Amino acid sequence: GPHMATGQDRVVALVDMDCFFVQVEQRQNPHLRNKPCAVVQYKSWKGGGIIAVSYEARAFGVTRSMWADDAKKLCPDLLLAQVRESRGKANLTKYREASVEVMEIMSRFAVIERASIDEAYVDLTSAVQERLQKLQGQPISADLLPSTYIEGLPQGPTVQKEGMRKQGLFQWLDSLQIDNLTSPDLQLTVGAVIVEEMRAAIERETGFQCSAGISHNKVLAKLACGLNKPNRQTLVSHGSVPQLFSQMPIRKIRSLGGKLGASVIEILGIEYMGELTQFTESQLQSHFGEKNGSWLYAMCRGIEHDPVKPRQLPKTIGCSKNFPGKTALATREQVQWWLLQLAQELEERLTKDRNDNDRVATQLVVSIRVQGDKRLSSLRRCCALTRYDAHKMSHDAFTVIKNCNTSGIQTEWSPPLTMLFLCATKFSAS
DNA sequence: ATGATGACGCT
DNA sequence: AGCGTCAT
Ligand SMILES: Nc1ccn([C@H]2C[C@H](O)[C@@H](COP(=O)(O)NP(=O)(O)OP(=O)(O)O)O2)c(=O)n1
Ligand SMILES: [Mg+2]
Ligand SMILES: [Mg+2]
Repeated sequence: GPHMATGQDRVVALVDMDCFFVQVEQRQNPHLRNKPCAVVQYKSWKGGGIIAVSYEARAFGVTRSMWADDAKKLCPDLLLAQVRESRGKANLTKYREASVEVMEIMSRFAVIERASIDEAYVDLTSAVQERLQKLQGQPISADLLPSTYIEGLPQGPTVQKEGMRKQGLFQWLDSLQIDNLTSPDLQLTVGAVIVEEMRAAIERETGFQCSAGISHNKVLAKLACGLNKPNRQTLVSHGSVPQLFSQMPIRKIRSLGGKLGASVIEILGIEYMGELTQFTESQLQSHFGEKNGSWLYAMCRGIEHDPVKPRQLPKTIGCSKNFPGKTALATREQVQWWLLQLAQELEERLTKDRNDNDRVATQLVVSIRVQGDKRLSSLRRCCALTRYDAHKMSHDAFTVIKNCNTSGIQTEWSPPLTMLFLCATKFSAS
């Protein structure tokens, strides 16, 4: 009882932009606003590959990874914006710059952890402490939570969505203990007030809408965020966890969407996260390892300790291109020309990064894929990154990979290359 | 023939 | 170091 920790020590939010690359293109081009529309890369192969989809287009069944020619069969009026192409490859600069707009606004509120191009975790524990003291001891109005859902409410003894949202919010607020500055539910509620402010600032200052989750840890905040996307935020309290997890497929929890989650399901013969509570910690560690077993034992009870790391900037800067099917690179000079294209984009990004962020990368990682292999990378080699010079980086990358060539000729490359990747890593202050 | 990314764990 | 998992 008195000594069982409940994982309620922190307030953590996750903010995730709604259909992010689409909103970037819709801000730029008002003709795309409030329309079914998608962002595509490489127009020549089947209209291009879809990498982002507006909610109007999702209603027709358009998804990521669809070819645009195929998406047009579901949604004949679908509008498209194409990713910029530079040096024969997709160039994601516009979306990285738009990401920086959002991450700089979030950082005014709390130190962030950049988790992807369009999301960040926030540890609001300290901001909440300070807002609680400024708040005297006065009630939190529903008006301060105009886009907040309380997961699991309403419950107990309306037929539209907004009606239900408010009924649940009313039940929550009506039962809150405001005189107790250490109540975790009160802390989450104040965290949600702050996230409303944060989301209003992002939309005001950028034009972009987003969703968010507010809970006691990263996994629950991430799960919470997706429950009422788009343009809404969701509070998942500790008390909401048993019911929420009772029908929650294991693969929906972050880090369990792959082979480990499949093995949890297969080895234990279960489907839902809540069902994990019936195993001892030792039993879970016996199947999945010490670290995973302890993580699962705590996570299925809503408890997780992974900190919000103070990191706003990516740790690596990389440039990648595939060469699928018949386009696989088969000669030495093809290989050199494309390494050079990659290296030129990398230099551009590295130089900008050194001026903006006062650091330099010191290691260059070169990765390739061979036709016939199975995996994301076939082979990775590093060397020193001592100069931001594209001809030197590309010459160096060739040097460290040039013996992967099984060909007995000089001018040919075998087995042909289906992917090249350059990645700058190991940053030092500058 | 989705692709272009990016963090982090195991060894 | 170099490989693999998981993720957007
Ligand atoms: N596999 C993926 C997933 C996302 N992305 C890019 C495009 C997306 O707009 C952006 C953010 O990914 P996301 O958060 O998973 N989805 P998106 O923001 O488009 O829509 P929501 O479902 O979050 O509203 O990363 C990508 O290029 N490849
Ligand atoms: Mg998003
Ligand atoms: Mg995201």
